[PDB]
Amino acid sequence: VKVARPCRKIEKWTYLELKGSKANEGVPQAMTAFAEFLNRTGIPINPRFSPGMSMSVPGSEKEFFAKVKELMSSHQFVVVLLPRKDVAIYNMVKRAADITFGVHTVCCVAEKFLSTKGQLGYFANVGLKVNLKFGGTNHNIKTPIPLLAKGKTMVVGYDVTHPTNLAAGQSPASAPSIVGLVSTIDQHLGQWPAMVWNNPHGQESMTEQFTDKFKTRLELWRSNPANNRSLPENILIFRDGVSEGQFQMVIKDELPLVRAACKLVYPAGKLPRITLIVSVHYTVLVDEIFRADYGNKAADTLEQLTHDMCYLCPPAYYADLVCDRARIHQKELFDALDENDSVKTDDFARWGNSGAVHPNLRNSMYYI
Repeated sequence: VKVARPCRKIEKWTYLELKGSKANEGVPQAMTAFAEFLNRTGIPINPRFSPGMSMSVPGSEKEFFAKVKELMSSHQFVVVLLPRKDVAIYNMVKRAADITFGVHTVCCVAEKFLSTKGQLGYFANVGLKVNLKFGGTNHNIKTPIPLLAKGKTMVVGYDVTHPTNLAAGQSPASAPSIVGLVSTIDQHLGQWPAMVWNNPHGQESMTEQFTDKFKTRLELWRSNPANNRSLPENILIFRDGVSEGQFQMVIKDELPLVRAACKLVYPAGKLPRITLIVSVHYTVLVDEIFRADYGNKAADTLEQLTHDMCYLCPPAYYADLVCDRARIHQKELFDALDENDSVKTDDFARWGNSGAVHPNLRNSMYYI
């Protein structure tokens, strides 16, 4: 089963074998079969890999980085075989590849990759990921809701973490938080570029950054050849992570920042229609799109729309994945929170900068 839209050519790739208790055999043959399968599904990966590297996992993260630096810096892609399902090592590999060196990776447990029985299905899944990471689309929806069809609607999802420890009367709103955001860039809905960021003073920082951040999403959509310099006319927005209470906060302290970004980018009086929905069922907080166009059938048109979306819920799920990966990226912060439970706001900010995805991967689905 092929892919709807093939990713970019993958010319230079290799493998990194992290040794476990039992030694692996047949790895390069497996890498070859892997690449063959990807090609068969229409992913243009070079059948030929540059010779891979095998090593055991070093004691420190700096040693690891030092060992993988040249391999990771010189390839577009690395398939990493872990010796066992070990999230310390997974997390280290992702910090190395996503952050420090900036190269796409897939992490596969060696036993699963090398196991002949069931191998093709696993290769199918990894291949789906590879196709997305490199810009392609996997599935086509047979019947898109009129509203998505026209190619005039941008979909956005974000979630906000708040992983501080609140104590001693510390204000909740001022509490440090992390935002994860994804959005679509075309009518096809395959690609969902992400943004992450830190709010060291919470809502004060959200207020300072959100307008400009959303502004980048609008700019990303408009500069896509597919859309022909069109700003989306509609914007559907999913917010995760909020209790029924915080609904007011989202409406009052977040949605206006999006409105401001639109006011900054859009022709005067031509601002797009916006619908805000929160996931955590789904609850529509604001709708300018569905009632307008579909009257009584609005609700069902949106439930059909979000059903069409599940075809690949994605905006909210992807945003969560983005947050989780951010949590993996910012090791200094979480290590500190395991110990002291308290961290300086300046530490929050600079650890946000240090744990930012490498620019090589900036608009990519690295989190997938």
